[PDB]
Amino acid sequence: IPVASPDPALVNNPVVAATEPSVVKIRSLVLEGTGFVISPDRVMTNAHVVAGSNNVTVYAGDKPFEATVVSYDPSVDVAILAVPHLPPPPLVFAAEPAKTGADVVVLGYPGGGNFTATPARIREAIRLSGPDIYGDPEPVTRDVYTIRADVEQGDSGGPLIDLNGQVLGVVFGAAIAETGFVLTAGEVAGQLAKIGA
Amino acid sequence: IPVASPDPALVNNPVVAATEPSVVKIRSLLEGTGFVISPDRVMTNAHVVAGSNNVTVYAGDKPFEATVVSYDPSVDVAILAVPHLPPPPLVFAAEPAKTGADVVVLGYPGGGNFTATPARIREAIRLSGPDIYGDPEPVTRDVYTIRADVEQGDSGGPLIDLNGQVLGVVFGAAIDDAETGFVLTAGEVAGQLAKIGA
Repeated sequence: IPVASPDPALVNNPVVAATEPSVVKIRSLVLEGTGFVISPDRVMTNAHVVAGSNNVTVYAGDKPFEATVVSYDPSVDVAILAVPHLPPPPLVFAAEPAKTGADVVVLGYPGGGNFTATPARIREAIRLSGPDIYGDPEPVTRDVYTIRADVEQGDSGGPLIDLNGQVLGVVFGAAIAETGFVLTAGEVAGQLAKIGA
Repeated sequence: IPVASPDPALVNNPVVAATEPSVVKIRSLLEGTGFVISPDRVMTNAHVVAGSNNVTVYAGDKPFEATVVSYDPSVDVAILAVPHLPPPPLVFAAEPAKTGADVVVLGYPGGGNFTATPARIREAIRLSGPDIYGDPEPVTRDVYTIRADVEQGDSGGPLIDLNGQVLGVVFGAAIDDAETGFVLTAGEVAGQLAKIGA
């Protein structure tokens, strides 16, 4: 779905500074990604960043914190880390769906470098379906937002936020088109239940 | 693309009887199908056997201990080593299959008995998905789409042509389109194996 290009000024939106401390860098095994605080001392990230690792570090404002995988399943895109002594507060998920054309922001760590807010716009909420690959862990079907944005693998596990600073979903991929894929809040809810989070 | 319904008579084609001994049931600690590609070597679906330390291959309705010897999370097929496995290798077809061609899926639906599932080639296509971050599997694959009553138990099984040669490896089904299977082409399989030095 064609939407207007994202608003470049979003990088300087006050929501970015307000949300930034709760968006953290993840280093595993070396696999790199983004996560965010979802409750005190608990970080959500992409399962593929931490899969099978007993050696995960979370970085919040340039300082390392030991992390332990506490909720994980190969059939699920998201994972939860326990992070003792993690100062930043949790982010809160938005109750209702984002709307077509809405200004939104991807927050994360492109290239494993510094924090960057990536301006974005909601294209559409869709049912993303693939072929049933026999025995393949990945879900066959996911509720996602397609967003107009130039996302990068370093943003994986990072939140898509609305302008209120609430979390609309989790970045997990990109079209093979200036189009990112984001798990919806409802999709995340269902996945969390699966892993006992 | 739409093709005629598969020929039910294919179940009775002698080439099924001739190739059957070389098509094996796989149990791993998941169930699937495999086939002999060289003496004591069985090709199957990577997902049936991924990370598994306990794999049994059944050939004469007789169990054989198997081990995953070629595997990578980025590759859809795996090779099993199976000491003292009697049946001979199936041979891969040198030529691609055409639209409308009579073909047969050989495998073990539901982890039960050997069944030949009549099939027909729809098309050779590129199967593409989104770039799922951190997912090691191929974003694109050369496959045949086929018309057939496939089932997850068939995974890792050969799609054979009327010469009893292997066109590809059964690896999935369509969710929206009924009676539609996906089969990794011979070239796709060779290419993936080469990537991991197998």
